Amino acid sequence: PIFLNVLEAIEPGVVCAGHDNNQPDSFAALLSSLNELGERQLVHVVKWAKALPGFRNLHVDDQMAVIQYSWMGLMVFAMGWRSFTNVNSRMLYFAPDLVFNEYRMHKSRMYSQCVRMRHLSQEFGWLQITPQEFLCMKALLLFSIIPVDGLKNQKFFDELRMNYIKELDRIIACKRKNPTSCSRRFYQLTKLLDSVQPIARELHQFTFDLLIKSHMVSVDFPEMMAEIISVQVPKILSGKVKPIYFHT
Ligand SMILES: N[C@@H](Cc1cc(I)c(Oc2ccc(O)c(I)c2)c(I)c1)C(=O)O
Ligand SMILES: N[C@@H](Cc1cc(I)c(Oc2ccc(O)c(I)c2)c(I)c1)C(=O)O
Ligand SMILES: C[C@]12CCC(=O)C[C@@H]1CC[C@@H]1[C@@H]2CC[C@]2(C)[C@@H](O)CC[C@@H]12
Repeated sequence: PIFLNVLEAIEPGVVCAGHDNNQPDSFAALLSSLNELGERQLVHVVKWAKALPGFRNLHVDDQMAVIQYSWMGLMVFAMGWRSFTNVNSRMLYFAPDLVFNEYRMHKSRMYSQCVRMRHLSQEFGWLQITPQEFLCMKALLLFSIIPVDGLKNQKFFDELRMNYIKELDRIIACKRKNPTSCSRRFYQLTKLLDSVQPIARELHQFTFDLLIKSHMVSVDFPEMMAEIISVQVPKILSGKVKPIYFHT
């Protein structure tokens, strides 16, 4: 189908972080690389979003809003996928040049968060998530977080989102044969998507605090990276911007 072709086509390619694996794994060096990777990934996310069906129909302000609020969840989701299809979730495959092993997970001073990220990665396994489900779920994540007071034009966003959820449906009901597994599959996926929010929330908090102490730990934050984390992220940690959960 058309929709499925677009998603597969606009799917971003490999992206390096530019990490110098020749230097010892120090906290400053590791995170500074993750921020750079984030900055770079942000560029591919914006283009990816613009090329998304119906995205260019939202108010220009909302387009930048939804992107600045869910960039974390998206990247984290895609990261788990790579880790799953690249190294069987054994390690966090952030980038071909920035892979995290047990040691690095500790050195990054955010081991626990990595554990959850890996749990998310492994999820792609037991749930036998197909490439089609992944693409659709990831896109649906773009419309998974907005301000409590709605966007510039909620009416459209609600319909755009609704139209993306129906896609997930068609996808889910494009191979099934029974009414049981089909209705259950939707439950499993919607749950998987919701499990992403909690993780992104911890990373949002961590990066925020890291930015504030950036100069005290010698960690560098790219331009756009520091501008979003100091303006958009705070809105989420303060409760002004909240994620959209399928379940309670
Ligand atoms: N020119 C591109 C799209 C493109 C459009 C815009 I407005 C951009 O501005 C920013 C700057 C910082 C941010 O955090 C965000 I989100 C967006 C960028 I960077 C790229 C294309 O045509 O694919
Ligand atoms: N289901 C179709 C693709 C299809 C996907 C989506 I997201 C749609 O949502 C809207 C709604 C209002 C808009 O202005 C725009 I632009 C898109 C529609 I309408 C159709 C296919 O598979 O060919
Ligand atoms: C989104 C990124 C970078 C892109 C990716 O593959 C997932 C990964 C998850 C951890 C993020 C990192 C970007 C930089 C952050 C936000 C650090 O400041 C702390 C947590 C890091």
